[PDB]
Amino acid sequence: PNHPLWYTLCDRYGLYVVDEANIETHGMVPMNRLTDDPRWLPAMSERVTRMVQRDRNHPSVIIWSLGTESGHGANHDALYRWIKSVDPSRPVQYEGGGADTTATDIICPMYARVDEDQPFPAVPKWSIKKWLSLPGETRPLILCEYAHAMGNSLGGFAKYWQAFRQYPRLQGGFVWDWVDQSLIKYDENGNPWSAYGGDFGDTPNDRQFCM
Amino acid sequence: PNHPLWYTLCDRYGLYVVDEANIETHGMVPMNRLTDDPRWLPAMSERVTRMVQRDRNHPSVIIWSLGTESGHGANHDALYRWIKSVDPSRPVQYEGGGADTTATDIICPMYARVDEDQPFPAVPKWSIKKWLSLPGETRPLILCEYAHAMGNSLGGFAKYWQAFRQYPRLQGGFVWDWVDQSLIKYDENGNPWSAYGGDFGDTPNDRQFCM
Ligand code: NA
Ligand code: NA
Ligand code: NA
Ligand code: NA
Repeated sequence: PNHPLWYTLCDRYGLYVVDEANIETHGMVPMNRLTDDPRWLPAMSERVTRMVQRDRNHPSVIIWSLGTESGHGANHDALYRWIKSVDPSRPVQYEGGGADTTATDIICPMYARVDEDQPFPAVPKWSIKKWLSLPGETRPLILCEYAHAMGNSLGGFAKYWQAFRQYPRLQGGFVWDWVDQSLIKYDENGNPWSAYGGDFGDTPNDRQFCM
Repeated sequence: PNHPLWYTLCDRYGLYVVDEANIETHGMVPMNRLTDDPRWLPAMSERVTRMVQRDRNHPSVIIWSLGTESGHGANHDALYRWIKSVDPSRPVQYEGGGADTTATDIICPMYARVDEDQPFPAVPKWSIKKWLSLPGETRPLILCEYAHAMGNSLGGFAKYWQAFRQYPRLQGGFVWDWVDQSLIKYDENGNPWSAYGGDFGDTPNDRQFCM
């Protein structure tokens, strides 16, 4: 959840907002070790419920998210239903566990490609055009992350937009991401420069991957 | 419906057969002028019902067809239901009126392309990949006619098969068609040659379009 003024500004300027719970457990092995554990349900519930209670009157918020990169666990299913029960006005999405689980109203993959399948075990990223028509599938598809804009990037961006426009149920996506997470450091002359992972002595670090 | 031996040979050699009623009213304006007319329902019904009564014990027949190129009339809907009621063991398909009407269990377009839409008014031919995931659509897609093999042709044939293999609900199609409808004529020396429309003084005619 963002600084509260963010939603007021999106209300007034007009942007659609996905409001997302402060839950990510990417580094767990496997990713759902905590989110499938009922012992972590109370901590998770407060991150979801206290978000909804704060932001539910903002028109700009059109979709709730259960967080990111936390696999798919029983705690997600419980909290998905809680939101559906408490606020039927907004769809609930969540990408973990393969982007099309029982805890999401929207097929919301990250970096699924337009035409090319990436058939990973358990969590495949299907071609977005293919994903829509898998046997029994009827949901809209909106990528929660695509077109990773790291450095000299956005090659192939036009391919996404051609597909978005051609397929009714391909309803867009959210670029990753808006702003480089570089930080200003100063050299011996007091001149500013842009720093990334490791430039503060931080170790282990993931270098430029924050930009 | 074919010569009765055809089905016996398909049973024994092993080919899946679409058995099709002898109904085509292509030259009508509009195409459904007769098939929407209850006056033509008795004549159409006999073409459907007597086919089923004749061929329903052949294992090679896996799908019934209501005919071809006769638009979509109320008579098709009546006869679709008649088959569903009398023989539940076989799907019913019919292409007329846009390939995805209430008179067909299978989306069965003719010459719909792989990636390119042809948005004709009333009866568009969508890209087959796009067609599958149109809002609310759930049926399999099997082209009743595709890859028109006229003369030096079948360009782009590989494109269909890549898509057939990638998409579960794209379950193939029927090439148009098997054999040139050319006829034998003879020159002054008795040498045979291949003839097409117009070569018999037949007029109006559609020339080489029979091959
Ligand atoms: Na779209
Ligand atoms: Na990053
Ligand atoms: Na297929
Ligand atoms: Na022809």
